[PDB]
Amino acid sequence: EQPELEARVKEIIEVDGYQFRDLNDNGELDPYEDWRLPTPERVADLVGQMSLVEKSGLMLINTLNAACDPQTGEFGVLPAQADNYINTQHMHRFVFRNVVDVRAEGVECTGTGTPVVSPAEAATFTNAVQEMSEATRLGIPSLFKSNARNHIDPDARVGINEAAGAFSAFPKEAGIAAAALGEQARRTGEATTGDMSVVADFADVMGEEWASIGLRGMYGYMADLSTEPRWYRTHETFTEDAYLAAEIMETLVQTLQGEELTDNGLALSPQTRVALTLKHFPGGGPQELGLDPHYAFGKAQVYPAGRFEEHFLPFQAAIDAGVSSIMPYYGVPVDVPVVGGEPGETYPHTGFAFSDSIVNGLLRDQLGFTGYVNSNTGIINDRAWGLEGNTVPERVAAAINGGTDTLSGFSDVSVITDLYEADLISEERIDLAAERLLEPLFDMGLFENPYVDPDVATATVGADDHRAVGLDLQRKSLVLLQNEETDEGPVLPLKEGGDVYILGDFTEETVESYGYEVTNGNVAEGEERPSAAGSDYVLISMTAKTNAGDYVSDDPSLGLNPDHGTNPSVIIGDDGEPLPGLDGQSLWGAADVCVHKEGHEENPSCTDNRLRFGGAYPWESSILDFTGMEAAESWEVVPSLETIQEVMAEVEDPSKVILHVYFRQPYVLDEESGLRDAGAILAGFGMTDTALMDVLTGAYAPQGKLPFALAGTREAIIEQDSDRPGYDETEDGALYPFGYGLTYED
Ligand SMILES: [Zn+2]
Ligand SMILES: [Zn+2]
Ligand SMILES: [Zn+2]
Ligand SMILES: [Zn+2]
Ligand SMILES: [Zn+2]
Ligand SMILES: [Zn+2]
Ligand SMILES: [Zn+2]
Ligand SMILES: [Zn+2]
Ligand SMILES: [Zn+2]
Ligand SMILES: [Zn+2]
Ligand SMILES: [Zn+2]
Ligand SMILES: [Zn+2]
Ligand SMILES: [Zn+2]
Ligand SMILES: [Zn+2]
Repeated sequence: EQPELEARVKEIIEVDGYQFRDLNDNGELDPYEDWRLPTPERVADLVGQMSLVEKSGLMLINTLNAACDPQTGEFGVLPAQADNYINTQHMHRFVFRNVVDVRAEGVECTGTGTPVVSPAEAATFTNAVQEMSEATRLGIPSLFKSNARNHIDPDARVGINEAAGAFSAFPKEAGIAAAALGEQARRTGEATTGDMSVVADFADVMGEEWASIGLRGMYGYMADLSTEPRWYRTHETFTEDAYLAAEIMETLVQTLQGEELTDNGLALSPQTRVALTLKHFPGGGPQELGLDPHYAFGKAQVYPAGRFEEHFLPFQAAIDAGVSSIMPYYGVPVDVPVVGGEPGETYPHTGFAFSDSIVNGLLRDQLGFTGYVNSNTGIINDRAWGLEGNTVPERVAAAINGGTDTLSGFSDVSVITDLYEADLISEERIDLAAERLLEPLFDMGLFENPYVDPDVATATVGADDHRAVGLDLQRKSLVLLQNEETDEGPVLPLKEGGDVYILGDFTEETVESYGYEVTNGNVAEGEERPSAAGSDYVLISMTAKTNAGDYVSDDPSLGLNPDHGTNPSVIIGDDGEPLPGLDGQSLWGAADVCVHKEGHEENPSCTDNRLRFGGAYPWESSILDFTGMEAAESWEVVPSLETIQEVMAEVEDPSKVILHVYFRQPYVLDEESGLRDAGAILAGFGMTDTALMDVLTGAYAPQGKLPFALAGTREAIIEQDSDRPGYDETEDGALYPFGYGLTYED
């Protein structure tokens, strides 16, 4: 019965043979401090005791990184704006964005940048914040959220962490789904919804580790579906399939949040290791032409196969399991029938984050949701699609009244009060937000004990057993797409010994240690590449990435160059008039406010410039084939297809070539490229070379299955339905279907 308490500022008081934390220092025990009451009473006691500014401070969530003092050499101390946020803005929600790792030899505090922090330093920092948060008048604790931390960067495989001090490395989201499908297939012969014991294994490690540093919240995971392969965010999606996606969100929510649901229907208890903020509701996947609504040319989400409801299925599974919070997306649902509405009705052509239809209607009224909504970061001011002319206060008001409870990237309470004083937001609405936002903190036990032992984080983050679990999923995520049968047998597994030529991110000594003489075809562009003739095997680690850093919306060379074509997207506004740039006939940069200059500001800045969040030049977003990407402006194939093609010809039989492809997006192995001529082709999703060599040499056999289908032609890419998985409705069809994957047979 008696909860474990820890108080660092306020004092512990006894009542009825029990201890409680006197958070408001009034000397006696308030209901909101009485852990014996149900949470609805503790919230009501607390909301009533709260000033309006304090209640408004709960509607703010912004970055609060750990810092280092350049004068003590101590890492993981409070940053500068910490005092402000907690004591002045009364914030209690932050995003923690330091890399947690063991710092290199010789790394000092630069006073600038975001320092890498150790597990014990990170927890010392979050503890420091909780101690400050406890010094507040009422003493409300803080909650930290963060983006994913346990996934390998398939672009930085050399520095994958194989030691303690860093979060255990697992494959990317899709690789986890690849492992779950392959583990189901291995056990049953079916590859449909997956074997979620994999997902629970991963999520159980992520939970212990995140919790051990006092990071009890997540911006994620992503429930978006990779139904549109030209979307650049497919690298953070688990699958294209809504059903597998739904089973994964369920398991994630159960594992990370717990299976004990409150009366309010939320998986929130003191054993809740990480409360999820699932994103991006009601599904961010079906982007028209794959263009992302971070950008003015990409505001549109279209549903040609009428799958709006499938895309939010994973969200309903997570809601039903009790997901704590939801973040909407900022794309615009184009001509989408209202769920549960009367015939002919469609959702407003406004960004989801501003539609009461979507965040109050669909989310809370049609689906079960009973938690709080967290907005996206950096969208209110510059990306309130369908509200171009509105002022910034009008936009914040729209999102708030539309159902958003806390504002991401916001750290000035004045904003909320200014809108309340301007009568665009009721104090009733504020109180509602405050009740939704305090509920998890009570239920998670942060009002009794919000601290962590930093010595224990050291022993937890990247423990040997956690890393082993990570490495298990790494090996199970590898999908073997092609394995030629030669006269002497199948290309994989490799024979013992031999001369190996490597191209791409490969750790030579790791490959060498499996018993191979290795030649390294990786040379600085000045130096000369050794030839691959006479190699017994060729290992190529390839991917594709965008170099669109040069895009500018209003330059007639790029964004406004008629030679680049027109934006086919059409979004008819509220009024019956097309949105600027989105009439179907406009130049690509035409939708950027720096062009149409709509809004209460005369000289706005380009919102799309540099394409900083990712994605190709919009006129190049369908170039997903490797021959096309080689020749494109904003696409780079790594290593160059020129070099890979030179190499596959220096070698006698292209059957000795083994391609390890990171399909960051569903890239197309076009016939012209010649890659299909490789003897073996694998889709990798983030693994160490130990994991890769373990499979390639036959210590373990491949068993992953594709969590999304791959096309063989660019036409299939243009024709597929942005909201529909696979390529079966296209004239060329799939190269490999969803759920495909070979294994060895001896
Ligand atoms: Zn009593
Ligand atoms: Zn009290
Ligand atoms: Zn406060
Ligand atoms: Zn189920
Ligand atoms: Zn202010
Ligand atoms: Zn101790
Ligand atoms: Zn453990
Ligand atoms: Zn060597
Ligand atoms: Zn030799
Ligand atoms: Zn051009
Ligand atoms: Zn051959
Ligand atoms: Zn060829
Ligand atoms: Zn054709
Ligand atoms: Zn599709």
